[PDB]
Amino acid sequence: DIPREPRRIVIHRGSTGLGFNIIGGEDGEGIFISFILAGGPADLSGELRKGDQILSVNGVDLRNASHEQAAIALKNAGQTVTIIAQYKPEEYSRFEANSRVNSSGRIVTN
Repeated sequence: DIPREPRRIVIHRGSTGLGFNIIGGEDGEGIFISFILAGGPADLSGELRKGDQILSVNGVDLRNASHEQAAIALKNAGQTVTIIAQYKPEEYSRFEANSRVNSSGRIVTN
């Protein structure tokens, strides 16, 4: 089973972006990670995953933030980005077309 408890993740932008994409941000629905680039800084941390909700970046609350102000935050976070993430597959799947959550907590797209 995948821990559902919140976690703190420090990513290092360094050369390129943060290596991941987000969705949501409409009506305080939240901001979720929908894709992680292989070899990117997010992947390199090996702590994040698709389905994770960004609760905050460098302390700035982002739960009820919008995709645009979340993008702005992440982009301003700097070289050393600290992220508070929480696995929410069910809440994430309603965002991805033809996606669902199997009985192991994993997100599946038929």
